[PDB]
Amino acid sequence: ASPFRLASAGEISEVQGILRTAGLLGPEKRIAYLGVLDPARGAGSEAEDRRFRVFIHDVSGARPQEVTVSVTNGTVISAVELDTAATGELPVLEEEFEVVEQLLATDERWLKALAARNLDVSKVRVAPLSAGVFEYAEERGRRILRGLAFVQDFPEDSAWAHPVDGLVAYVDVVSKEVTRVIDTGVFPVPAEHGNYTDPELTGPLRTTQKPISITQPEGPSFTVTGGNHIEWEKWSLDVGFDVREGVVLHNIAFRDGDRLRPIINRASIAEMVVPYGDPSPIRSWQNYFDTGEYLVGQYANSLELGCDCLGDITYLSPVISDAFGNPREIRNGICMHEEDWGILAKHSDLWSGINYTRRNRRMVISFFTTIGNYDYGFYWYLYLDGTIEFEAKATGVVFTSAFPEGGSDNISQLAPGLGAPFHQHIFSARLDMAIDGFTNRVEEEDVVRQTMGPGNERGNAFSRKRTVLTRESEAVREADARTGRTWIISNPESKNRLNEPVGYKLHAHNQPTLLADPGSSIARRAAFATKDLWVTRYADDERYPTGDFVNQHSGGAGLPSYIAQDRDIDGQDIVVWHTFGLTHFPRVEDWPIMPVDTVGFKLRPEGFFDRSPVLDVPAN
Amino acid sequence: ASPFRLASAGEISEVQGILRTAGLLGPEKRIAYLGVLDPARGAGSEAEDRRFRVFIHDVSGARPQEVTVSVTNGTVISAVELDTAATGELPVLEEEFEVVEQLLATDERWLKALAARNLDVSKVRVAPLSAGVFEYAEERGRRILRGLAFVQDFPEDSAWAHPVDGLVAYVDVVSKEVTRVIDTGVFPVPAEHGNYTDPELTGPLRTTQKPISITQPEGPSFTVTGGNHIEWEKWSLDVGFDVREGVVLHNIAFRDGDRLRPIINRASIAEMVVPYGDPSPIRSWQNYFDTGEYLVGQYANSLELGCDCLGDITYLSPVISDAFGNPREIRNGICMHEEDWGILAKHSDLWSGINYTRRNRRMVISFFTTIGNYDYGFYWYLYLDGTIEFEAKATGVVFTSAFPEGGSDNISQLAPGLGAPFHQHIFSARLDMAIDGFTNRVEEEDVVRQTMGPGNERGNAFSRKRTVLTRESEAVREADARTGRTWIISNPESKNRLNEPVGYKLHAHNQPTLLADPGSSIARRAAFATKDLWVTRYADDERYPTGDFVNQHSGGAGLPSYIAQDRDIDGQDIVVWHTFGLTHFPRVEDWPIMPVDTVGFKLRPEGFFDRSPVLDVPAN
Ligand SMILES: [Cu+2]
Ligand SMILES: [Cu+2]
Ligand code: NA
Ligand code: NA
Ligand SMILES: [Xe]
Ligand SMILES: [Xe]
Ligand SMILES: [Xe]
Ligand SMILES: [Xe]
Ligand SMILES: [Xe]
Ligand SMILES: [Xe]
Ligand SMILES: [Xe]
Ligand SMILES: [Xe]
Ligand SMILES: [Xe]
Ligand SMILES: [Xe]
Ligand SMILES: [Xe]
Ligand SMILES: [Xe]
Ligand SMILES: [Xe]
Ligand SMILES: [Xe]
Repeated sequence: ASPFRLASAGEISEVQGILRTAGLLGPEKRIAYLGVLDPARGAGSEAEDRRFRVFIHDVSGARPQEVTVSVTNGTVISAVELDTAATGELPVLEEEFEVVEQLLATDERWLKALAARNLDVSKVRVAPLSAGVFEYAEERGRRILRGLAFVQDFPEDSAWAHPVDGLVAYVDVVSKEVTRVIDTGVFPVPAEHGNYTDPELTGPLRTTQKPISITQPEGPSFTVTGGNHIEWEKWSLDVGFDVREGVVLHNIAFRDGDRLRPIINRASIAEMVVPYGDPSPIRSWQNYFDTGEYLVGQYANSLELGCDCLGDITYLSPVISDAFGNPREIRNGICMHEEDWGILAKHSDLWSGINYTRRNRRMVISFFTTIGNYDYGFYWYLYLDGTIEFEAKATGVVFTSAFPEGGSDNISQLAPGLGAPFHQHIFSARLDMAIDGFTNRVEEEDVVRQTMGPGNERGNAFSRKRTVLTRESEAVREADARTGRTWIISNPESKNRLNEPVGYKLHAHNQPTLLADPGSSIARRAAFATKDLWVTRYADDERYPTGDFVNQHSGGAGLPSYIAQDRDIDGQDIVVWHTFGLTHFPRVEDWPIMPVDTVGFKLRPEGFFDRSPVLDVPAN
Repeated sequence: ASPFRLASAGEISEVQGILRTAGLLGPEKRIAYLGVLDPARGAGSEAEDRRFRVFIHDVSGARPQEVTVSVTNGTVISAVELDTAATGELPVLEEEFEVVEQLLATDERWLKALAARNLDVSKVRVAPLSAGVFEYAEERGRRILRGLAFVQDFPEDSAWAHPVDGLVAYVDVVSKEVTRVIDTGVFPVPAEHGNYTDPELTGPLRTTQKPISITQPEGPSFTVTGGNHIEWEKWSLDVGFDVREGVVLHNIAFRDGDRLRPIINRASIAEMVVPYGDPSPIRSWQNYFDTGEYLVGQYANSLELGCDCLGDITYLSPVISDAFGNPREIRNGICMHEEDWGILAKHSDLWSGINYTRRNRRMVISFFTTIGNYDYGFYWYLYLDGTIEFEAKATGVVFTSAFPEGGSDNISQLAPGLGAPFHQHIFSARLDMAIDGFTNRVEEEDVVRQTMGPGNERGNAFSRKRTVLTRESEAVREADARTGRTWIISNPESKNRLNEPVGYKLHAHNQPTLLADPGSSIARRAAFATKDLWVTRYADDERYPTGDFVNQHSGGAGLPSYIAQDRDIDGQDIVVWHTFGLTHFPRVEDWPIMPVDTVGFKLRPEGFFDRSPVLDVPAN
């Protein structure tokens, strides 16, 4: 009954049937994206209309379509032909991944390059990589992937150990033609294997780890109703899943006494980009928008119990469309569990004689995805004390190259002859705020140092200042760790018992933002990544910081275009877009498989409550 | 047999006996500090000499002494009379805490102040607070505490809810005289109670939290031998305890194949300061050096199982001296346990067909202390992957004041009429480094942006730079979060298999440092707190960033004096001192008892190992 419920297999089959009936899904058509649309603002009192958005590709070369379907009513709402040279190519199809290697295997230029390096074509894997937009005019309006080669010595070998540097190829995956093969010269293909399950490399496995058993004999403290509505320790929300964004949180609210108080209307990772910092022409075009180009949700892992998620786990198994419109379940794709989180509050008071200790917990909602060599975990946390946090966990196998004789300013050495190009992993969290409702504003808060003098004779005073961001033109902000800069989202019409507007404070990690030159292609396509915080006025069609079609799409869409409207954001329905990322100079310890590294952000209540919200937590 | 073993009750009793026999511990003498000294550099092949350092106070007004005793040989090594006006007062004695209230209760000025506010003297608690060094010339050479008043309505009432603003008193705790009583005017004493165990305030306790059971059916994976030597998942160290610093880690090393490789020789929190930012004369002198003035180890809590430390816990019960030299055990004062830490490494490879997941764990060594209203947890973590981390957890009850009519730039409102002055909690971690041995150096590493142009035509390149800190004069460094600044400690004579010096990288949180005006008393006494990183050449007498005697001691000692020596630190025995802290603008959610907030730092291996050190971790 909830309009925020997960898409069911039946709904996807029905979208398929509606499209077929309407003449929009014949044998040459493929679904490159399909997702449920969120309900419009208002229309809660109105009857429900489940609508799905679909991007339809055509393998015969005809123009793709953007389509909206009402599965409730069995109708096509809208259908429009896309001009991809203008608005962008559709996301990469899973079926196109294999096409790069297959086509290159019978290309005379590719074969000549491999023969020069004494490499057997049957052993050469080709990573199918997004192309971006550079100086190649013939690529405009065409679906291109670029291929980098890695040798696989045998079926179970890790090809990443054996990059073939000095070689790159470009392929049109629709017309099935190799457009270009660039060979800048032979590099030695690194010879050491990177097989992290081979006993020769691991040595004898440790026998020293005794078991840790985490159980809940009475079950978990959270409830799941309507498939995806969670209630836990005063929190409530709906766990959505989208093939592009992955896990999406809807209607995050907190029950304070009798009142259900909204905090965040929608929380998602709306984009992530991995720009590479190696100026070699073999990789200088390399920027993976895993969300926008590849769709991270579609590659979500099935998570095994006791391995990926430990404890008393409740799973969701979201359904997505395959390329033909048939439903496909991602079995155990979302993990949900609560875990202990150390001490919540503690005081031993001399005067009263009262000793007091309470323990903390957090609700965890997560998924893990695999994009080629990369594996990312996306974790949302809700804490007893009102804190909301996101954490990304990056692991997998690092993307490799040759390590140049005489070293490199842009590549790390991992093993003899084996390099790892420098890169970043940068995320954009889109937080459609609803602090006590939709009438919100954002202030930038800095610490203020004070000069010793009149009114401050001992030179000890310090303070802070808040600046309201009143319009979108002044709401593109950078970090300032030195001055403890944070951003507070408040509701100017909702006051706490001390007559102060209720609010939440966003605490960033203040990691470096996009490092590329501001005149680069990537600085334009990932403009969002150049600044730490953006605030926009809510609009239903402003979904991603990079726009709807990122693949082979220049600047022109996304956040810079949204804020040009210069809309009022002082006590309005607003959206915060926070950029945060890891800058990775790979270390030898990252090879042959990388230990997890993390980045994230959190929001803490700031006069939202009238006192601590965890006074009613019981002892022990 | 280990020279790093915890002090035993017998050793402390023996120090007492040696001092007594030597004529240094008569009836008027009190021990203000006692701790074991670490073994000297070298002397490992030599027979052991357990030496203790003692600060002896005299209640009759005679000059205190600094004494070194050999408990092994039953001798006094050295004994010197201290001139406290020059070198500093001894740490506050626990017995002096109560003296402030007791003396004030019969003082006519104090009684007049309380009568003006209609407060019953029997209900007025006085916080005994360190005095610092300000403009009062008669305090020089005298042991002074300052008192701030809080009303306790009944025995179990939280006095912190009822601050008596506009009033402060100064007391000589040796001569037992009230030197000054300052009354700047009456403020309303806030009336609401802050009793967080009163059902009227908590409401009905939650019944929604189902149990979480964490057990280890085969016991823990770590071993404890010789009382305090820990071995866990290739790590080894000795867990010390000092009454000043609290838990100290010695000989942190990692067993890589057959070789035990040192990483850190000694790790401690060598100081912590809590400066207040309220310019009111009632509190503008307020700066608590909890480590240096109060001795945090001495107030370590006894930690209850299932409440303070959850899981399979192994406790240490460190012994300290009381004021007369008798041993006193802090029962269950140190917690040791291992815990699961999510995914360690994960990759699902298309080409090889191999799916791989490993789980992480960390060893946790912790204690919790209480200083008046404040409670701090100190946590050290060792991870499977070689990462070392420290985390401080701050909780307790916030220090309160009146909230001024018409607001304040330096105080937050918590409840009607109730204020919380702005302040910081700033820590100094002293890391006596031993990366593969004692020959170490530090480099500052910054990200380097590159300009689009020749050699970087697409404007994607980025790099980094390292600057060796060669001498102490150039080793006082600040954070730069924007450029991803870190510091690498390496051994220039120990190379990994890729011919690069082995190293560890320190990752700071880049929180603001000391905010006080540089000309203030606190900026001089806590000079260490004004900069993020210091590197010194190791010396046995350079123990604390504030020197040996912090109480009522001006600038002149500590880190600024150490680095003036301008010693070679490029491939030498060096010590890193990292400043890190929380800047606290109290929120309503902090009242009436504050949810934990955290700050810390970590160090990660940086080409220390020849490949990932966790390839031998078993599945599941
Ligand atoms: Cu990376
Ligand atoms: Cu604080
Ligand atoms: Na909003
Ligand atoms: Na050292
Ligand atoms: Xe079109
Ligand atoms: Xe929840
Ligand atoms: Xe879907
Ligand atoms: Xe579909
Ligand atoms: Xe791949
Ligand atoms: Xe969550
Ligand atoms: Xe990450
Ligand atoms: Xe003296
Ligand atoms: Xe350990
Ligand atoms: Xe001790
Ligand atoms: Xe003693
Ligand atoms: Xe106290
Ligand atoms: Xe530890
Ligand atoms: Xe803290």
